[PDB]
Amino acid sequence: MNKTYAACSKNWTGVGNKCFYFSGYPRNWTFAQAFCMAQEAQLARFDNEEELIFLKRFKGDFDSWIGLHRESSEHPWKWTNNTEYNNMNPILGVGRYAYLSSDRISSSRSYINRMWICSKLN
Amino acid sequence: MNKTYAACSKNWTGVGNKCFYFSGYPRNWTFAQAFCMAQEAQLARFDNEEELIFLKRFKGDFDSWIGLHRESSEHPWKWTNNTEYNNMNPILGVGRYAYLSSDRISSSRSYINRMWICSKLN
Ligand SMILES: [Cl-]
Repeated sequence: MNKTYAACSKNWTGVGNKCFYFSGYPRNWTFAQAFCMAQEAQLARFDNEEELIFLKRFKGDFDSWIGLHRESSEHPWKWTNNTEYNNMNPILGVGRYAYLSSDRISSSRSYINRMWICSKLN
Repeated sequence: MNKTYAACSKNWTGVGNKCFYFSGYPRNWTFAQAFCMAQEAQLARFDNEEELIFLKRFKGDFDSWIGLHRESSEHPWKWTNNTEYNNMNPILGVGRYAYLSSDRISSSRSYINRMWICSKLN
């Protein structure tokens, strides 16, 4: 034996040290976040442009929730792990919950049923 | 299975112990294979359904060449490493060169411009 590295779990896809999961049906932002935590994951975070482009391409025609939320249109975007969004990429709209749509990041109320993405480290 | 290295190279995407690259611009099958070869890779192979489902999604709304070829419509499909295709999935048509389109595998002659995906092992 030599030393090897864990592959993403079955049905998860890797970019770098991250593993990502794309849901098979649409629910609200709260349900999506609960789902991700039940998978020892979080609603999806991206930390660079390579991850962000992957997430946008792979979610495709399905508008997809990710793990950014703000208390109001006046408060900073935060990840679900309660760290600040670094604001490298613009989020459109005036909503408190972020989602990917075509090649844009947008925002809306949480109640809308959308596909979602989970991410975890591995 | 387990991976030989911690991650895919930058800009490649991982499913289990394989790493994939989407061309992002279209050319003929022959140019596509030469490109993959120059990256120490090949036109995309899949060795299971998970990998195939990933490729059918990773290509987005574009078709994509893959690494299956045959001498004629009356010869068995082979991978670009010339190992036999295990025939788990049907391939439509009578062309010599395989590509993904929507959720099926089709075939055609080579000098048609299409996107491509490369694959290699991690
Ligand atoms: Cl194409």
